[PDB]
Amino acid sequence: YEHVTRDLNPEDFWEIIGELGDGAFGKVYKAQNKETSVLAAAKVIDTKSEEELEDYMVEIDILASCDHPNIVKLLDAFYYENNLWILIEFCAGGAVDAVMLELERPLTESQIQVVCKQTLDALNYLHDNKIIHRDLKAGNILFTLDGDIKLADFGVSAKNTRTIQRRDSFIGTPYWMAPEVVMCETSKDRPYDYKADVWSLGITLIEMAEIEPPHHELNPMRVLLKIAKSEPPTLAQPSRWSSNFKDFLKKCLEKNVDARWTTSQLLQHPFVTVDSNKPIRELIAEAK
Amino acid sequence: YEHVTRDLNPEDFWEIIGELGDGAFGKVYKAQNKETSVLAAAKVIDTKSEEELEDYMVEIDILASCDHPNIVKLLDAFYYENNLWILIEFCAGGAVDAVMLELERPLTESQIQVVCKQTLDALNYLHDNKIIHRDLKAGNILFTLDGDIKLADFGVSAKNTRTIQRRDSFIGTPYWMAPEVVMCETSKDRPYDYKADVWSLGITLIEMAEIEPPHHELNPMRVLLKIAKSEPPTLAQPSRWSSNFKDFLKKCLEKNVDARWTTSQLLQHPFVTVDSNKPIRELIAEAK
Ligand SMILES: Nc1nc(Nc2ccc(S(N)(=O)=O)cc2)nn1C(=S)Nc1c(F)cccc1F
Ligand SMILES: Nc1nc(Nc2ccc(S(N)(=O)=O)cc2)nn1C(=S)Nc1c(F)cccc1F
Ligand SMILES: [Cl-]
Ligand SMILES: [Cl-]
Repeated sequence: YEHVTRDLNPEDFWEIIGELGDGAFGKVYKAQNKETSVLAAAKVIDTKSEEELEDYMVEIDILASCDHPNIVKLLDAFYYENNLWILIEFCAGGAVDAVMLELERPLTESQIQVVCKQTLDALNYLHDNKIIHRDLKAGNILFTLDGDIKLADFGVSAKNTRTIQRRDSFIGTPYWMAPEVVMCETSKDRPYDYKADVWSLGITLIEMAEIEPPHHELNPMRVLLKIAKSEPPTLAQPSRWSSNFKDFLKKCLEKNVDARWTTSQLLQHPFVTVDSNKPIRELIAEAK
Repeated sequence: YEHVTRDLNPEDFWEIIGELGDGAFGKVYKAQNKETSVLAAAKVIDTKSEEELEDYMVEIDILASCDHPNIVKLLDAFYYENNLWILIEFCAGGAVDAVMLELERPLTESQIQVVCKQTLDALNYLHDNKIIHRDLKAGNILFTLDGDIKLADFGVSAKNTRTIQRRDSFIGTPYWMAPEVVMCETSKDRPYDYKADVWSLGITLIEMAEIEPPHHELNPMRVLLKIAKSEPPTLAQPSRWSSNFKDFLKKCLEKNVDARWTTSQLLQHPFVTVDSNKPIRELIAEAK
């Protein structure tokens, strides 16, 4: 594959130092490059077969093809002895949700504004490049040593670039072509499907304000129904938060998809008019 | 591949009798099975490499996976000596546009109603199965010996089944999931993109009424702009046609995609309340 190395042992290049996490696709390791000492998160995924490699390729391609300050970069990928190894630039601060559980408190508003401003830069880049993240949450937002964030986990992301390029491809005179296809207003080019990330952004903000996401107290079987039935969630103790926080949430957490703001529109919102990460440097300093 | 035979010579099974057509992907042959005498259209596509096979796989999969009276079936596919052979059930009457050029006249209204009624059955089936044809025109509607039609050419079709199945796939509790994703109102499940076939249906009807499609007289470079700028096309000599023909066209040829009818809705329209192919049997009898 374009970005996956064959026939070489990943541990002749990368040394495992310890375990970072552990989830549904196995354990994630802290790796260190044996030549350069560069640190990595190493995902090691058991594959029963080779056809399974196709299930992980969109993620690899997104990581390898993205070049943004607030998206994690691909350092290496190996297929060796029935495992896919994915090495990702290391974010020394860990995930936002892991910090809140360690400090046993939510983020402050000024801290949320920084994460939000940078997270939004990442999403805007993704959407501009026809990528939908599809699993935005506090656990997939990582803190760097310098108090910045990077967005991670493209395991269920969609990349519409090849399908856009394929569908625009025609030959001969297209007398029969629908005007929305003529006008490049097919679903691949309209905001509609990308706006699902905007809603998840809103939920992540409440998750950062309150440690846990809305409906965390329900039987998990009820959560999808609850989202369907309910008005959009709001902050539980609204006096604690600014009008700008509350107003930003309402542009995100809007069930009418046409009325929900794009990442482009949200970048002009005063809640993200910040340019210093000092509140996050203070937070990650207390966690270190 | 799931539906493509390797290592066997297609001409040890199928005998070429002659040429049917000739287009951008080469010549199409009239083939005859050497054991059974069953007739086929044989597409023979030059491939420079094996990676190119992926470009033709969605089409093969659609043909192999569809089971409808008014869609052409896959009889065989072979990869041999750098060519992909695709064998498709033979429609002895040829394409609708080829008949109009042979007889040098358009279809009558009663003939259009039959083609339309059957073409619509095919599309409804496709859309129900998450397939967009994407190249509906009179040249891709074939007449059978019995006066029925079959829809062909899935060379640029979209099949959203695997991508729908992939995107519904989640694990753990989805607190962050947008309500339109909860409610299965993503673009894969909404009518929006499938309605592009409905518009092409409308143009094909005018093409059958008038031999050539709207704007056939323009410089080909102008046609896309003309579709963009213009109100939807209408029949050139409207006194020749029934109110039901004209009204059916307006439900199809509607620029507001939300207001354009689905194939489901169009099946209830009186223009397609027909159940005899006798007008088409009369037409194909004159062409034989
Ligand atoms: N790029 C990256 N850096 C890190 N650093 C990290 C992770 C956990 C911890 S820990 N165990 O919380 O102290 C510390 C640093 N994790 N990480 C990734 S990609 N983690 C991660 C993730 F965020 C989501 C899914 C799978 C993963 F492996
Ligand atoms: N299934 C099928 N049957 C036929 N029959 C046919 C075609 C041409 C003629 S001819 N040359 O007009 O008399 C007669 C019968 N053609 N055909 C197909 S799939 N034709 C065709 C097509 F309709 C669109 C694209 C490529 C194709 F090869
Ligand atoms: Cl982790
Ligand atoms: Cl042909």
